[PDB]
Amino acid sequence: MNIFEMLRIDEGLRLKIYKDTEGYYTIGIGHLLTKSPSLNAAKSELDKAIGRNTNGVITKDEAEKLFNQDVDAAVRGILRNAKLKPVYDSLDAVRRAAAINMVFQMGETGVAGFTNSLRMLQQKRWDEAAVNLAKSRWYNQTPNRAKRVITTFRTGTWDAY
Ligand SMILES: CCB1C=CC=CN1
Ligand SMILES: [Cl-]
Ligand SMILES: [Cl-]
Repeated sequence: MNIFEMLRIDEGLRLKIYKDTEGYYTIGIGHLLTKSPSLNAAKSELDKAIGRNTNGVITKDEAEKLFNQDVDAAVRGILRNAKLKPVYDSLDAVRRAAAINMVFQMGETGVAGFTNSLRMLQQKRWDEAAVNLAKSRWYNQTPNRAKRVITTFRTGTWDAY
């Protein structure tokens, strides 16, 4: 298990445009296309992302290419964020994957707002952090996924996957 296999479990793989848990047009392994309600707008973002006229369908190779880019972008975003980077650097590699998972799902804006959880994580108060992380819209709207990510923060193991 690693961050790629973790997010592949949490996000699935779909090769046609679909709506994510929030109703937003998405493709591949959780590649958000747009928050616009226009499917045509989503298809335009897809063509721009892939570099060809797709009409809403991509290959698994293409999905994995966007996925690798999106994981990389999530990490690089964490490392540019003054709130997230010190907490991320304080973590072991397994909990680092949990941090990337949250940023992948929620965006660095939003995760940087988890101020009290971030402090508990930096302090390695794992059970306290896990309790605070669940007091969130994130947990309430995607509880099974949030429980897996939280268990990874709580234990530093891959037991939930
Ligand atoms: C709140 C989880 B987290 C997300 C990025 C960096 C550190 N921690
Ligand atoms: Cl791209
Ligand atoms: Cl869920």
